[PDB]
Amino acid sequence: SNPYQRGPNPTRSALTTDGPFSVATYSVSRLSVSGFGGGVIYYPTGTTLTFGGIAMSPGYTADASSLAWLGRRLASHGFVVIVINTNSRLDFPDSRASQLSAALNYLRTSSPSAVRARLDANRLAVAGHSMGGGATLRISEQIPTLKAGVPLTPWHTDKTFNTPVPQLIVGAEADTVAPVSQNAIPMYQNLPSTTPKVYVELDNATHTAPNSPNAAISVYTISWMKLWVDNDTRYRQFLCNVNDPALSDFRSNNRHCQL
Repeated sequence: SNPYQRGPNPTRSALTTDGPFSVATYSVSRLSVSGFGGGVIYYPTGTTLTFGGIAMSPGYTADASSLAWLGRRLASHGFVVIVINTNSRLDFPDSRASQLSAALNYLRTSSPSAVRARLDANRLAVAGHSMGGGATLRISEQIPTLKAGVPLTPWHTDKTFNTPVPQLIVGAEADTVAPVSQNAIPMYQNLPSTTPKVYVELDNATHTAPNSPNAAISVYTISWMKLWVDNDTRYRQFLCNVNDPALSDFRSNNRHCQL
């Protein structure tokens, strides 16, 4: 009934580890692409199905490896994830959003044949960490056709983003690089009230929480991406009536919890 439904029925523990799909990677060379500095694509193997695309941006001075695990994680649960390298490690959120748009264009038009065989170009989303999360919000403004957006401990001088693209903002309670009361929380509060939006706050986490395998980040990112890129209602259960002990705060306009 749902053509985009992938994988078995999800349980929460199954979302804290790699999914049913085997993952292959492709190394997008820095000089083989214009508009961004290459990166790594993670895509399912041993399957003839098609999956939505995700473009991921690391943060200031960081590179794609800082999100490698995550680029793998979503991939094993049924996605084509391209975690980008930027032209400069000192690029700022708007440049990173431009490079994310470039990476999505590459994924749709110039990716290898094996990647292109697994990609549904009509279902795309974006994720990022810090200045990459701010870029996530900015591109959600620029490309309103995106299915979802997941900014992880986002950072941006601008706190207001007018986007209809559903956003799941992860903030780290103890973050001193991008404090939540200055970034994640104001960004959630300034998102349009019609846009479906979730704010999860990882209890006692610091700014580098998304740079290694994290149970809560994995669960909520997979849930958001499944709910919006795959229209997969089976994951609504993890995003509604939440009592997660790893979280120090959960906010939502609860527009995703309805039928």
